[PDB]
Amino acid sequence: MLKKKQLTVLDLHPGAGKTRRVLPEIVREAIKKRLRTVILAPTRVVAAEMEEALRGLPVRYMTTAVNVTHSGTEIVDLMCHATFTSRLLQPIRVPNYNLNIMDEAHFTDPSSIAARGYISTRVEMGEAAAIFMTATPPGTRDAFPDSNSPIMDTEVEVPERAWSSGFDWVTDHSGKTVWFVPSVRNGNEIAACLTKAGKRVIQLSRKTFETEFQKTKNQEWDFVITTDISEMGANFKADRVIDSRRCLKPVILDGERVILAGPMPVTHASAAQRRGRIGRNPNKPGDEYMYGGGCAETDEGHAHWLEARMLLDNIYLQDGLIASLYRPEADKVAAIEGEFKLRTEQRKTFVELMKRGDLPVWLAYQVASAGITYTDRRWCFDGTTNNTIMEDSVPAEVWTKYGEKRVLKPRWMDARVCSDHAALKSFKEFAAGKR
Ligand SMILES: COc1ccc(C)cc1NC(=O)CN
Ligand SMILES: COc1ccc(C)cc1NC(=O)CN
Repeated sequence: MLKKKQLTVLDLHPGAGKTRRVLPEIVREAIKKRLRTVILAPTRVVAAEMEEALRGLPVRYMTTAVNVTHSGTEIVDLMCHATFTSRLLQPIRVPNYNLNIMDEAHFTDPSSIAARGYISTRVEMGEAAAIFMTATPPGTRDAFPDSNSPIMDTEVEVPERAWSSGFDWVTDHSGKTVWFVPSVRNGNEIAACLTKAGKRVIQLSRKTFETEFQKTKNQEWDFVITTDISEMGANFKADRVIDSRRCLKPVILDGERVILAGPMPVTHASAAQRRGRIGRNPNKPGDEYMYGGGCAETDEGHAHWLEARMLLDNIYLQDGLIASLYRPEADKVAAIEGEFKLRTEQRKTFVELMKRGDLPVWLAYQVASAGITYTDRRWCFDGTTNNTIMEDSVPAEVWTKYGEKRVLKPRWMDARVCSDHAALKSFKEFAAGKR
């Protein structure tokens, strides 16, 4: 695996021990061979689980998620996928790692796709080796892979709204259920319905995942209601998954705005990872997977692959060369390579809008490429009437940094800035000049 110009897909089935058994063996061999190695975790939660898997091995944990005192001598780094891509974009020296290991390498967030494109390009150049660890590589067509224990798979109508009758199987269950919903707002409705029926519910989404995931260990629960973020190595002591088989797809319309289309079917990879939360214990056969729809390749034309091109166009590789997406996921976007390359100062603005600004990549790019500086929020108010953001059926309003009350009406409308109460609160703070 560890030889230059090799990219290995470690595609053992979910729960086969890729992280707890195989990874430490790879790391030991890498240190022996004096390979400068990076290990990429999808989330802080997985970063902390990896520290447990790798304990006593000399690894530099480049995250506050791990409380360890480093020796200073480590040649293995561990960081999150997004941290890798972030450091590549910034004017910070990132070592040219001899061995690049990506755990949960199916993750479809723009920074993960970009990281795979950069890494696979270095491997193609003959510069490096890589290992992509996932049960579900890009373009997998298998929603029902092998498991540690037999799974009961049932196609059934799954509620996506509060219900009064017709779904007794949902609440009659005495075990623990992980329920994949397509959005935070949809999870809120299902969660309230379950709570009203006497169930103990924990809700997980990207912004809340580290804090709320700990509740799955510290409190008794009946249901976890989660978005797709629990596809990325989240482990539960559960005996049932309920899968809507639905997701939201961010779509760029007429190069001009981003909508959250759907809900629509998940990919086969997503479905397999959702199901893969259960069947993990060879001593507990007959975990249940209840699924409410079919799969489709909804990653085609999904904004995250164009956003990944925006990131890669702005990462130095060698002279004017630009890293390609990882070949198996490269046709998910129609882009001209280099079309999003920004000059140094617009690039710094683009980076700051994504990090400090917490804006979606697409929206950060529209603002930075327009020659707007990071602190200039006039664009949050001067859009068309149809760009008016609504909050409880009234136009959303903020006090501008000038002290003027204005309707939020961004020049570029990205539905991700107002997809739920938390998102809109963050965007209101941004529009007001508060970060
Ligand atoms: C929302 O945060 C980001 C936005 C954009 C990029 C490329 C990375 C990050 N996150 C990190 O760098 C976390 N350490
Ligand atoms: C020669 O190109 C390839 C052939 C096959 C595979 C798996 C990857 C690449 N290259 C890339 O994916 C560059 N990002």
